[PDB]
Amino acid sequence: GAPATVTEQGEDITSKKDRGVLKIVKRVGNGEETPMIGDKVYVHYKGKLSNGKKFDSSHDRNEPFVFSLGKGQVIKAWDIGVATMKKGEIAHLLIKPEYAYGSAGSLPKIPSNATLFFEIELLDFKGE
Ligand SMILES: COc1cc2cc(c1OC)OCCCOC/C=C/CCOC(=O)[C@@H]1CCCCN1C(=O)[C@H]2C1CCCCC1
Repeated sequence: GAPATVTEQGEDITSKKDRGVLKIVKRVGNGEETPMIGDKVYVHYKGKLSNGKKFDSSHDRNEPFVFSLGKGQVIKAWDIGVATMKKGEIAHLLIKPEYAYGSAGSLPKIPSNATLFFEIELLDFKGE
């Protein structure tokens, strides 16, 4: 599956180089411009546990998912990963618990120490 592919061939985009967030670009975006901290960000995504046991999509709710980058309205991995993307890019992320929900998890949706997979499309970003 996609999660294994990202383990095999994904780029480690962490500062600490701890393989806690791994990325493959699956479709290239446009521009050199990528979002700065505080940017308003628009994505479609689909997510699961790497176990495959719970699943989640923006599509499910009709409309795009919208958040302020680097304001921890998301897990740290998204702040990190999204910030590396271009308008129009789709990428795959594999995330260790430390850049997601940690040893406390987030029951019942997320268990302790969970690895997460996401597919993310970056639709747009506007400045605060
Ligand atoms: C742990 O809680 C949830 C996690 C996730 C989805 C959830 C959660 O219930 C609140 O509900 C469906 C979407 C509600 O949307 C606004 C909330 C974002 C919560 C913060 O979530 C995150 O930061 C990340 C990244 C942005 C998309 C949502 N994501 C999740 O981890 C998903 C999760 C993905 C893996 C399968 C289970 C759901």
